[PDB]
Amino acid sequence: KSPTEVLLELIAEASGTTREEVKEKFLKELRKGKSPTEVLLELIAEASGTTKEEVKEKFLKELSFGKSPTEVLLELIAEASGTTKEEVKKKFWKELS
Repeated sequence: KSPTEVLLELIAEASGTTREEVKEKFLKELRKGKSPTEVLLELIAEASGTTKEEVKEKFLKELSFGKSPTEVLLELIAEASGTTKEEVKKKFWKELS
């Protein structure tokens, strides 16, 4: 599996929605020209019920602290689902290879 694919699956679970609902949202947005990361942050915002800005800001405070996008996205996902950074990171690597 691919990192993006895995991220969507994790977001789907976080939201409490379908892999297919989320892949479809993903594609909708990507076709308007947005980068996969942007879109992923948007989908995370909806999973967490916060504003897109708010999550974008927050990704950027983290990134700036020296963290990487994948790391941050994984943390952001855990928050959205109300679980452990450590726990989602684990599912991610399990599903990835």
